[PDB]
Amino acid sequence: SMKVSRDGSKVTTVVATPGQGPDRPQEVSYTDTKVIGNGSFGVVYQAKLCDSGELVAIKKVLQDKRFKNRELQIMRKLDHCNIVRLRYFFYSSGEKKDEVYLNLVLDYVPETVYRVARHYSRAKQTLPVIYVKLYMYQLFRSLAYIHSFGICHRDIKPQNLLLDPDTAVLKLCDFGSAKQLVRGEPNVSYICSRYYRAPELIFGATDYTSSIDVWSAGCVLAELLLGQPIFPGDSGVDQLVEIIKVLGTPTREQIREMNPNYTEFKFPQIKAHPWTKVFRPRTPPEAIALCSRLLEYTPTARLTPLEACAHSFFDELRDPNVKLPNGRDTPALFNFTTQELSSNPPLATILIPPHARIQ
Amino acid sequence: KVTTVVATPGQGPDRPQEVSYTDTKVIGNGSFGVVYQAKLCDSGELVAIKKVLQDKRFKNRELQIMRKLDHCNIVRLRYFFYSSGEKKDEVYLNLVLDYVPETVYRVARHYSRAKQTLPVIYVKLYMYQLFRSLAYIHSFGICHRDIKPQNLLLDPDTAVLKLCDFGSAKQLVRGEPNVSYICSRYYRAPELIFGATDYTSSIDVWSAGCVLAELLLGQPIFPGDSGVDQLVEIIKVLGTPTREQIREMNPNYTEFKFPQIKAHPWTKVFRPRTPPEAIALCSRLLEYTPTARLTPLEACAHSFFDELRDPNVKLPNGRDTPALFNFTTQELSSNPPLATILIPPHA
Ligand SMILES: Cc1cnc(Nc2ccccc2)nc1-c1c[nH]c(C(=O)N[C@H](CO)c2ccccc2)c1
Ligand SMILES: Cc1cnc(Nc2ccccc2)nc1-c1c[nH]c(C(=O)N[C@H](CO)c2ccccc2)c1
Repeated sequence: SMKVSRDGSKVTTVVATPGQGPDRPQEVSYTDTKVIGNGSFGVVYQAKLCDSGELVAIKKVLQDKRFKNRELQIMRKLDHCNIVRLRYFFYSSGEKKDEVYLNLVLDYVPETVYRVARHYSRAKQTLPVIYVKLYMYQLFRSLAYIHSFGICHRDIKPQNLLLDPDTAVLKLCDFGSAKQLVRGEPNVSYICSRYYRAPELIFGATDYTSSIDVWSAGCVLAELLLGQPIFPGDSGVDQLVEIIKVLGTPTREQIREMNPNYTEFKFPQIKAHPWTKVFRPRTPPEAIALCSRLLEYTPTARLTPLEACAHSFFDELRDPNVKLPNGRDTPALFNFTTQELSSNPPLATILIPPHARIQ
Repeated sequence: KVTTVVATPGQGPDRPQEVSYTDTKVIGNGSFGVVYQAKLCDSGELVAIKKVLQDKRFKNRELQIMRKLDHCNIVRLRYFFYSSGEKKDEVYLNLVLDYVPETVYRVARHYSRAKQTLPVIYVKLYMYQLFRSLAYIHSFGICHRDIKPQNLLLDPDTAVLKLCDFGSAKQLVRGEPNVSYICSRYYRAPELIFGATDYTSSIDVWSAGCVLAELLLGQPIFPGDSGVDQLVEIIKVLGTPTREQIREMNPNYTEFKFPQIKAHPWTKVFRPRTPPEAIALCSRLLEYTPTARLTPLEACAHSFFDELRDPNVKLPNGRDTPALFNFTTQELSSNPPLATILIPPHA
């Protein structure tokens, strides 16, 4: 249950469970709620914590009475600077009478990559490369982190990437499609959003890996560089054609690696187009090389997130003299944990620059 | 200015002839090609030229399908010819089709933008003609696979509708598997979303029901930027699919983890004034079980279209309705007795 009180301002008081740590119920009071988003079976609100005046987001979704909520279970295990934090969670009633709702109290972040990319795009401009590096690097860290638990996000897209304009901090949100992928277990091929979907998903594979998230992250990188989506299309076929026009027709081996539910091998035989000509003239060559290593047909051939973080496109971020354009310091970038580095510990060699190993 | 080609007639004999056209301009594009408008020098008649890259390994399937089609609600293939194009040294197939001035997409959008709904008379005329074109193609075992407002051409003055874009079309044979990645966002049958490769022509009927619902609503009935979001929008109307319904749809794989939602009464999906027959028709098109959906010919015989069979019906423009009852044996083959309803006594 929750209690409402009232300058006449409406206040909601709930007893909530901490997102992380021991189950020690807390009384949480908030006010000034407003809708900031919607999604399947729910709504996202912004609210202000009564005592601190701190803004939070409350994601309220319909609760299935047969099982515990998978998004909640996944979020209870996460603790990373580039993932939106689950502060508390509580149950309540909602619109549909007699139904139970799960409420996730998360950090509130002011912007999304989607809105930012769109402001620039509409003005016929592009996000300065420094921000592309900062944002993409942080996305790859959040992915190395989740993948280290075997968790695949499954729906990486600009709308699910939150950002703090002033600190240049990026946070991954929306774990509603996230799932642990276990080798030999099949998974649904209908996840992931239009323009971001890995070709093996388009082809109907159920044996895909976490590398689907890397393909998605490459699509976001390419889009931030181009000012528009690299592989648009309103159908799977049209998407594959846009892909084929860049990468060239996949080989029969590449199809086998992607492992479609079914295919006819009836796409025309198109030769790859040089990645360099995909982008505008002065695009940094390292940005281009990075995309070419993310956006590959063979899922196993794609860089892993931790390898992406170690890519040379991000070398500028490891420069001891780097600052945000606004003179501020960059957010924390090298405080890697053992968990975070577990896929390939020796990469710490590149990842943690000499100046960050200073005593 | 003037382009002269030796082109092969779309139908009949393979006897090419010289064809001259002028005034070309881009009207659209798509996977591996562009659509031009042009004017035939001899008749002054406007045509559309769909030019696509040509794979030499095979015959062009869109061309082969179009060469066999002859229906008043299908865009006509006048000629076809080969030429060069943008990509140096590549060959291009050029389809010379009838030009039609509008699309259901643009018209529906004009209405939407102006906060108005398309008069029901047009919804009936357009949908009925779409179902005739589908009854026709399905009678040859051909499934269009990409029914959507942008592929539905319209002549504003005659209220004639023509199906176009046969680039995904294919003959579907029982026991042969087919790709699940065809069909466009918002129109896709749930079995396609679920990754079935054993789907039938009824995927076109689901798509047609989505168009009908959209013309009634003023916006798409099942939006979403991912398959999962689309299925949620579907589930919010039809209710959670039953284990048996899943089996009929036959997904490549599914978890059975969607919440258990009860159906929403179709009547409350639409505005209050919506004709009950329009609603009943949707309910019979938009069904989880693919075999349960009306066939196109049964859809044409539905009572929502009774007004079109009225001997006194007229277009709002004062003109007569276009041809609606010139059914063939081929066209009626799925269920001949329906001719009884379909061909009104006055026709
Ligand atoms: C958690 C969170 C924090 N801050 C913001 N900020 C923001 C949003 C819009 C504009 C500017 C700032 N957003 C979120 C948030 C955004 N999306 C989601 C989310 O989980 N969305 C999914 C849809 O992707 C969803 C929402 C409701 C129901 C089901 C899924 C959380
Ligand atoms: C055949 C045709 C005739 N007339 C018109 N008129 C029209 C077009 C746009 C606005 C208003 C009127 N359009 C067409 C036509 C429309 N789409 C297609 C078509 O086949 N398009 C597909 C994409 O759906 C396509 C085009 C080029 C390459 C590959 C596919 C033909």
